[PDB]
Amino acid sequence: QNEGHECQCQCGSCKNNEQCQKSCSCPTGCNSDDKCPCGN
Ligand SMILES: [Cu+]
Ligand SMILES: [Cu+]
Ligand SMILES: [Cu+]
Ligand SMILES: [Cu+]
Ligand SMILES: [Cu+]
Ligand SMILES: [Cu+]
Ligand SMILES: [Cu+]
Repeated sequence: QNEGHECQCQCGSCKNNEQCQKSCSCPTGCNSDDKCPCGN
């Protein structure tokens, strides 16, 4: 909850909401735009 990694996500909810680019809860398999369990 208070730790993340690096959301270089270019998804549709990552490219718009950059408020999670420092705490996105996704594994190293978030390369698709329909498998992103991020903040949104
Ligand atoms: Cu991310
Ligand atoms: Cu994403
Ligand atoms: Cu993110
Ligand atoms: Cu994420
Ligand atoms: Cu992603
Ligand atoms: Cu994600
Ligand atoms: Cu993300």
